[PDB]
Amino acid sequence: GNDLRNVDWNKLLRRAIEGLEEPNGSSLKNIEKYLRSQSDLTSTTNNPAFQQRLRLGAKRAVNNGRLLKDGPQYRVNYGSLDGK
Repeated sequence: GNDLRNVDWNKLLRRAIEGLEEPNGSSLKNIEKYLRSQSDLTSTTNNPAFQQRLRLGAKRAVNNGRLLKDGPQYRVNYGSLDGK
């Protein structure tokens, strides 16, 4: 992709959450699978740092309250994107 910028992992991560719609949220593996399937952003998905960026971003996202840790699945949390 001609666009070389760091997307808000939360956007792709959370967006992937709604995409799967997996009951009671979805796991990181399933979430990454959906994003990886995507074709428009294939640039990011194909980007090796795709899984790393999502894995690292997801970790912080939870620490910020962006996502919800519910077992092997994670649900989107609007309470506060920034966190706290």
